[PDB]
Amino acid sequence: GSVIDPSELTFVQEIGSGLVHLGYWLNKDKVAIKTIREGAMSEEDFIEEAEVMMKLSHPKLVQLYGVCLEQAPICLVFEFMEHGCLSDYLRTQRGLFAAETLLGMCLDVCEGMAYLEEACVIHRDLAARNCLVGENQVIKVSDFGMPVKWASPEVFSFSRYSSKSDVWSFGVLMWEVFSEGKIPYEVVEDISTGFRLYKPRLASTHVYQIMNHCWKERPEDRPAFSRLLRQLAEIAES
Ligand SMILES: CCC(O)(CC)c1ccc2cc(-c3[nH]nc4cc(C(F)F)sc34)[nH]c2c1
Repeated sequence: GSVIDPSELTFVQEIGSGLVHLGYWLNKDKVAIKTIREGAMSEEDFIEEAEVMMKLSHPKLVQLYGVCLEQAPICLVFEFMEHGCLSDYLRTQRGLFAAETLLGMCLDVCEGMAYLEEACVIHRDLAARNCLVGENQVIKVSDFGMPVKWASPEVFSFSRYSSKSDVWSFGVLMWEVFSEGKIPYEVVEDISTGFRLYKPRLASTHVYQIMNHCWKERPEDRPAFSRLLRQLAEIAES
């Protein structure tokens, strides 16, 4: 449920393009209001996505205040994340990141993903653009209630979605983080021969090794998010 009346929302500024607006709920809480795009996706699927997210509680997954149903265009009322999407934040702050901070960002995403994996929730669109940056550079996974660059071989050829296909996307997300927001890469068939993604300068041999483990051809050969989490934590300690 969590239905919010339109009169309770104050629209301040468009911050993303459906559209994302910086706003206020009850003239108190700073919120990110996501208004539906009239063309893409139905009103019903947009609300169902929010209903799924409101029942998934983890410190590394974005939270919602509620939904605005009354009039078109309908909107989702999210908590406001101070530094916006991860993809943009990595590019704007490029050259100012230490390798330890970039690994910490990957650990944050992996934590949220391990929770979703255990809850049997498949993201389907895991990328740096679908992750948010809050205070103290904390990363939260967004749009988890629902390309080829982030798609695994079984996804771009047979549409076989699983937590192991999300693991492949996480490997590409890891590349985006360590390359500081670089755009990855008929991208399918290029990956079929053996073309991965070049090793980023800030990523160590041990970090790139984990990325390759996410990029195994067979989904059963890729490690689960629960295993990846402890593998990433081992590198940070040593
Ligand atoms: C980069 C900082 C800023 O330019 C400040 C206005 C910015 C830009 C875009 C966003 C998007 C958010 C945001 N917070 N929470 C959500 C949820 C979103 C999704 F679920 F629609 S986008 C978003 N904060 C921002 C902050």
